[PDB]
Amino acid sequence: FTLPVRLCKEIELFHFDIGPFENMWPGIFVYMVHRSCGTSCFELEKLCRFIMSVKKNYRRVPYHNWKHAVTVAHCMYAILQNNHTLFTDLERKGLLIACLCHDLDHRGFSNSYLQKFDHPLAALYSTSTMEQHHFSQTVSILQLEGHNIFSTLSSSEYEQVLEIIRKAIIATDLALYFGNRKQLEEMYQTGSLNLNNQSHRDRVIGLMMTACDLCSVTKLWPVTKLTANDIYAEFWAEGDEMKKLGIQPIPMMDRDKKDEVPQGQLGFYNAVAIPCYTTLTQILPPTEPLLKACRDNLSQWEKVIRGE
Amino acid sequence: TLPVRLCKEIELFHFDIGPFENMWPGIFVYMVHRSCGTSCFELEKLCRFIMSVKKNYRRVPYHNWKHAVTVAHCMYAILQNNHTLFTDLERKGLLIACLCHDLDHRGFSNSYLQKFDHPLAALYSTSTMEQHHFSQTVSILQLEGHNIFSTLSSSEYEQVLEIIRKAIIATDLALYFGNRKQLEEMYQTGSLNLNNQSHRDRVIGLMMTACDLCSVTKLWPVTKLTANDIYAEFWAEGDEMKKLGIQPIPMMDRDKKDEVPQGQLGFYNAVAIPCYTTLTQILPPTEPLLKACRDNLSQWEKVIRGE
Ligand SMILES: O=C(c1ccc(Oc2nccnc2N2CCOCC2)cc1)c1nc2ccccc2[nH]1
Ligand SMILES: O=C(c1ccc(Oc2nccnc2N2CCOCC2)cc1)c1nc2ccccc2[nH]1
Ligand SMILES: [Zn+2]
Ligand SMILES: [Zn+2]
Ligand SMILES: [Zn+2]
Ligand SMILES: [Zn+2]
Repeated sequence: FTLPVRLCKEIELFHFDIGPFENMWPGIFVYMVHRSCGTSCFELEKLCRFIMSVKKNYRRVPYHNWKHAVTVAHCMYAILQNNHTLFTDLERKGLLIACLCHDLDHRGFSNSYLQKFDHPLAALYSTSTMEQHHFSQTVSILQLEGHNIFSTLSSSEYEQVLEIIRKAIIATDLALYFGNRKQLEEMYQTGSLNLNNQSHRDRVIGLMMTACDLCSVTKLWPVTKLTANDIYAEFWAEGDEMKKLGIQPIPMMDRDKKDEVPQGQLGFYNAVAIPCYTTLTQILPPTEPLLKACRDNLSQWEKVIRGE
Repeated sequence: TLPVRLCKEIELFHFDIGPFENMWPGIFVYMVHRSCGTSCFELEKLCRFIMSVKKNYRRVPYHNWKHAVTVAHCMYAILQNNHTLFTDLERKGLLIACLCHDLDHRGFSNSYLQKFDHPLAALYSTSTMEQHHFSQTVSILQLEGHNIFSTLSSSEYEQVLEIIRKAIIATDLALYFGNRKQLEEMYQTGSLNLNNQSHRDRVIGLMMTACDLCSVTKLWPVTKLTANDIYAEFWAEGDEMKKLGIQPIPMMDRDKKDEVPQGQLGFYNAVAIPCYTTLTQILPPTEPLLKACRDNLSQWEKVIRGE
């Protein structure tokens, strides 16, 4: 498993696409962990066994699948490589893993639908339902024989990296991003923001997770547009299921409103995506290429609205 | 509050603090209050400290009170554009360190002192003047009503005094070469880590070098005029070498003043550009220091040709 010449070069770029060849993705992840963390961070036999078991617990859904897991992990890699001196030894181990596992066992449905349907996970986890489950799955996979990639850490170190991972996976709940960014934006403008404060640090990691999870909007236009087809294929399926409960779904998830997709994306870029990468770039300036691509894609969506 | 123009231009890296000596203390207080906050030091006590520091700098061409306040401003600019990295203690201590870092400088290098057989060279065998600078800082803090860190706990007071000590010692330019080479390797391999204390000390050591040489990052007129003051000290030291029967290096020899352009060219190539290059790699927001340094190198090339 040696990475080809075009891949070694272009994996350093934020807008890299991991390609259609599924069996190279495990190798691509190991390359990223070895460059970001080091070759002696993990026992290689355990890591691959952990990687393949994680792959097995992702589902064949249009968007929230194995490819998305690795794509999110890669965005994080690109953030780590360009802000590398900021992160602790534990963060260098736990963040890439958190990103790989952050949508483990996704059904293809929102937290909202799980509540409406009354799914068992909704009763077990009231807030951030899928996210608490994703972490639960991550812990459950670590406890399989030979899957403890953190076995050489002390007890203290093990509990700390699992907390990092937990908070990071929970932060991928988009309902928490709005409040979190507001705080960060306020902390940055008043100059109170400080990475040596653990709570402030958690918030910045939480924003990084959001930025990685939304990174499809920071790719080149063709990747962004084609990835959009997979996102809506899931939402339209959820809206179909909402109608089967006798509930009118929001326009976002109604396939009968395909025509309004460009306007819906433009609304999302202005209200969510642009603010996320704007604030991230203020806190971490080397992440600007993400913001730059998001603005280029914003311009393309309004180019589609005008009909050109 | 400062006048409107200073408020705006003090945030710029290439800011010059001006000829008005009695505005410099107020410039420093302003910088301290924006980096750290308005409730870090007791103002009356801080002003008393500053004027005692002022009184213990000497009337020499370059290593004077103006140098001290100018170095502190570069550190202020660095801290303001990398505000999230450093703690409250580190911001407090680094500005103060910068202000105190050349305390009681005579206008002579360590090598002259050890070759003259000066008492300080017997006391401090390595980084002679630098160990003296810190020693002077401690003496000023020990005076009645001068301990600006009196609100701190003992634990915190010791931490900031170590920050100040290490930072001042790093301004020994003989330590810079080793420090930069180590940071370059750690940056390339990816092992560089600011949460590692020893690594963090080195980055601060490089920041101190960068602030200390910041005359090369100003606009050309400032950079060129400041060079007259630097060479005035060096030539005076070169005269003292000749007094001892020792032929000084061309750097300190006033007979070879027409080689200055080439001497400066070689300094930028070998010390200054590599310093700010490495600093920009580790802290990208300090990039304007590099650009400006590159621009002044162009000017020195332009002087050598005659253009
Ligand atoms: O805001 C919309 C919206 C917001 C976010 C969406 O998901 C994502 N889009 C781009 C990138 N990433 C997205 N997510 C990925 C999966 O997790 C949630 C965010 C889709 C539509 C939206 N509103 C609409 C109204 C009518 C028709 C279509 C509409 N679309
Ligand atoms: O390299 C020189 C050199 C290097 C550094 C110098 O001092 C500084 N110049 C610019 C900015 N900062 C300087 N220092 C400030 C004080 O501490 C030492 C560095 C001067 C000449 C140098 N070599 C020369 C040979 C002949 C004639 C003149 C020569 N000059
Ligand atoms: Zn998710
Ligand atoms: Zn996700
Ligand atoms: Zn000095
Ligand atoms: Zn100095």
